[PDB]
Amino acid sequence: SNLYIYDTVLLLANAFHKKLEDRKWHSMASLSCIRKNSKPWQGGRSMLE
Amino acid sequence: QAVQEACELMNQGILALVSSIGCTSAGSLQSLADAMHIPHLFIQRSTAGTPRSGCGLTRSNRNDDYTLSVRPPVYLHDVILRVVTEYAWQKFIIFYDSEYDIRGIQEFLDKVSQQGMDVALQKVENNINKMITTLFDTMRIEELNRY
Amino acid sequence: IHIGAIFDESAKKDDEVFRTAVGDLNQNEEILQTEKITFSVTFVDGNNPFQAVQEACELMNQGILALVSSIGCTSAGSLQSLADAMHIPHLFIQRSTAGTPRSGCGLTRSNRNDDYTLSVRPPVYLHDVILRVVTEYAWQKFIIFYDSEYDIRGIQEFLDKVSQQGMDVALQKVENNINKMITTLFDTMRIEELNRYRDTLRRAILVMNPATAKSFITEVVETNLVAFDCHWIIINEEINDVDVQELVRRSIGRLTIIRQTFPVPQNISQRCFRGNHRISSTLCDPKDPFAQNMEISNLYIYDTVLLLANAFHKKLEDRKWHSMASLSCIRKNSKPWQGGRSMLETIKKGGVSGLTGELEFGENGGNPNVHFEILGTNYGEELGRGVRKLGCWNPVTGLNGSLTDKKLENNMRGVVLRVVTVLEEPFVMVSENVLGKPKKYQGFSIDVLDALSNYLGFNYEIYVAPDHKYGSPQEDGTWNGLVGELVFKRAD
Repeated sequence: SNLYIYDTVLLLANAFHKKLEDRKWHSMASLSCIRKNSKPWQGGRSMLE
Repeated sequence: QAVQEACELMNQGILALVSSIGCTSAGSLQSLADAMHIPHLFIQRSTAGTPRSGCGLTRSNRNDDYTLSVRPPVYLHDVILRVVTEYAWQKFIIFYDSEYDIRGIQEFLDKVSQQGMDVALQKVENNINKMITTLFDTMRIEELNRY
Repeated sequence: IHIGAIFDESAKKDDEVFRTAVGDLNQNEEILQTEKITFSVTFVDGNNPFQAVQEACELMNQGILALVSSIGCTSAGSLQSLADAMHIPHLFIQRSTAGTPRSGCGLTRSNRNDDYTLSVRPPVYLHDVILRVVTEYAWQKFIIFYDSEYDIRGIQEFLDKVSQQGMDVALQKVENNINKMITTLFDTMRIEELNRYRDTLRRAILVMNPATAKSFITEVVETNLVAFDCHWIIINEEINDVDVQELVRRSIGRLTIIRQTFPVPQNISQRCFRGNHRISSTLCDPKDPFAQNMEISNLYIYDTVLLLANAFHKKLEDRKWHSMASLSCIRKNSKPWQGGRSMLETIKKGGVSGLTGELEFGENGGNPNVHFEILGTNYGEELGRGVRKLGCWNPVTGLNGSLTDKKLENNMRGVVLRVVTVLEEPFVMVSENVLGKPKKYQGFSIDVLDALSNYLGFNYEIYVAPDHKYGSPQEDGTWNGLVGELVFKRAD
């Protein structure tokens, strides 16, 4: 698990670098639960992809 | 609580969510990500180092899975099948610890079924001394030699 | 009074029966006379734990005395870990795909706190039924078939104890498309492997939902994998008499079926009433067309609403009654309500005779009153596809009855047989007489007759033939002596 953790952080760092290189960069989103703020977000599916 | 902490991390604001957690919470965090659409990088763990079986939980089939499974899917069933076939076995027993999630053996057993072997399965009780020494009072000599 | 209820969008029968139970209790003449039981309309995807928790939290915001759900294990465990924080009681009606056998959810829920979810259905005991059946049949080798929806962690302890018996097993998955599966296996198995498989199927156990059992048996028949040279077992909790009869219709060879049973009043007319309560006949009369099509979740739902109403009434009798609380979730101000813990205690230490019998909870909140019923085919010239009950199983004593009594024998015990005899030394001699009739006999034939009677238990009365001959008949075709007394069936 330590190895998969390390590679997860390395992958997230590479994905953020790729998003910068793609000029896709955006500020961090925020959301809340069991409240009328909970809504779908296409930027989340874009970040997933 | 795990879902509450994920919701609090989303309240702090995050690009993506990571976890290294048991399936019991991982499925709830997945069902959260199904609504919040935040990526959920999931690492599975197991108790006492028992072998790892994919969660296989009753998560929804209607919605896209925002989970990314960092650890790879199970291949152990075909590794066992390959070893058992190259050794050309015909009778065997599976012993597992008290924590192993046996459900991952299903496809192995399905492929041994096509070979027609004789199979057995048994939990190892951690009081192995009592478990085995009770056989002196609860097994015939025939049964103990079959064991 | 407000009861929280959550149902899967596809299990609407659960809601319709919940509303029927609520109606029966609102129309009860004595229970909670001052109150109306009410609910908020709710349906969810049972595989959405977070939505299920959000709807349960909206129910606790609008206010409820307890939460009822029929939902998937991941959602049930999420409502459970919600209740761990809210202390509102939860009752979980476990359901599974098409009725696949009910293994426990097996979630690792934290041991650090009391459990605020009650399991109305009993702990896992199926495995010891299978073990005790194999212990009756002494199967040195057999094969197990289980559907793609089952969770083998139940039968785990059956396989463990079979291993402690040192017996051999085989196992196979049954997929959601049995025709594609079996035809692929036929197309991929070698002829020797196919012989190994068709021989191995001669001793087998089926652990699957009834519709999948029917489909697998049908495909096995149409593919002609085996003949009537096989003997098979089925085990489940949910198997109605109609599915039992259809499995006897479709099965080939001898079949065994294992099913749940309830310690309900044996007299059918008494099953619809409980004290002064009257249950809707559609839900309690075993001859009602709908009652014969109830899913057992309907029974546990109705019993849950009856249990909750009786726990509320007990709380009123104890004068512990308190107003309905309102709460909120996933907020740093969130806190439990101790009145919810008191309600959980009053339900767990409460109980009713429901449609499923005497309902109560053990230390871990599991129903202790587990019971099962075991059936088998009884073929014969008189019946064809005959059926009988072989016994009952319980964890206190194991199997009650037997699987290996073969069949009902014409045991001659208590019959009296008139014996005609002829005297000849040492075969038969008379030894006492009273009032003109022979009273006692001796001789080797008397030893033979005692050697029979001392096991078959029949009594005999012996009389002497009229002219002692073993002779030829009269020219008219009549018979005499020792023969004629039998030809006309005068003696037995």
